[PDB]
Amino acid sequence: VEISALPLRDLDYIKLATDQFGCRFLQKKLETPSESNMVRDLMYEQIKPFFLDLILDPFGNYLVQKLCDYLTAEQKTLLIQTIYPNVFQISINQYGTRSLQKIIDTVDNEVQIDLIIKGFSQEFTSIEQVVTLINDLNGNHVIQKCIFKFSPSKFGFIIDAIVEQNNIITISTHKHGCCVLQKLLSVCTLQQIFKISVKIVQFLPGLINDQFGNYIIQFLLDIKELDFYLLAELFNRLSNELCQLSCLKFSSNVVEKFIKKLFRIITGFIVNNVASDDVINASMNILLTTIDIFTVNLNVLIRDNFGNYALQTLLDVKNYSPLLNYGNFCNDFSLKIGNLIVLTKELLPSIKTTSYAKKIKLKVKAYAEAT
RNA sequence: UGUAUUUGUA
Repeated sequence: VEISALPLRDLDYIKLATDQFGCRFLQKKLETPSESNMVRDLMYEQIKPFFLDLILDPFGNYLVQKLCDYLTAEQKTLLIQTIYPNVFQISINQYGTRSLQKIIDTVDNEVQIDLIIKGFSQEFTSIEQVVTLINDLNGNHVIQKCIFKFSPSKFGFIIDAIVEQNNIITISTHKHGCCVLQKLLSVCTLQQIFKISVKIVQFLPGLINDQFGNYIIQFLLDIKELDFYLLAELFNRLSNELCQLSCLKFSSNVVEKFIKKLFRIITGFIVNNVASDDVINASMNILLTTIDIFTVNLNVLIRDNFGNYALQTLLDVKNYSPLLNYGNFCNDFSLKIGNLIVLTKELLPSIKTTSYAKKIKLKVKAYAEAT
């Protein structure tokens, strides 16, 4: 009110910074073209010893963020030089996370990025602390910002934290961690995906029927570059428990996605008469083996609250109609799937009670109409 | 008959 009458040279910037209306006033001044540079430079010299304090402040964080839109490269580098050792403390802070996201979002150069990355390194931030950040209500937004803003060549501290011991569990089975991990996997390098997948496969039993972990397995199954090993690797680890996994709430979805993936690979090959040959040969043997397992365990699966979905997915002629040495396979498939259909039809009166009997009957009928 | 989305910081 009378503050606006004073010359900028005489303002008490640190006091204004932590005050709501003082802070709004400074932001307006930064948005004032005639005075922007001068208020920026004057403010900067007075508030620089308090960079960390302001970043964490309920009102100061708004000033710091605004400042990011106006700071010179020199000014921003000095700011980052001041606070990089404190990135953990900042990231878990409800105000700090907003400040740091903005800072990352407006980096000028590689020097600034490397300083930030240095702060997240083990010199200043422990692996345990990085895991905490990944799962933290506030911190996970900072990790995600790094993931989308920085080159994957900088992802070292994140990869290291994930693959350490059993941290893959701690992260994949967490509400926030599961989402962060998917973001990471969508942009990181193939070799970085491999290192994480090794750990995911190693701890598969603690992931496959987890409420969040199951989404991670499914995410891997959508990465085509993993086909050459992931299919066989997953099936080798799980084949003996395939029926039980099919009958559980969360893992049943993983089974369905796995089966649909097998169908899509094999049919895509046949349409072209596209995945590599070895991916295709592997898929054929697993599908046939899967049909055998579902055939043996048909009585449990058709009756189970979750298993019936996996069964229906395997039975759906929409998934495999082109399938009705590709010559020998297509012949073996038609035989095994036809046998499963007739066994299913025989069982229909035994599940008359269930609400999904008609759906299974329709699929049986659809098979007949196609053959 | 079947699963996740955090942030409306003044």
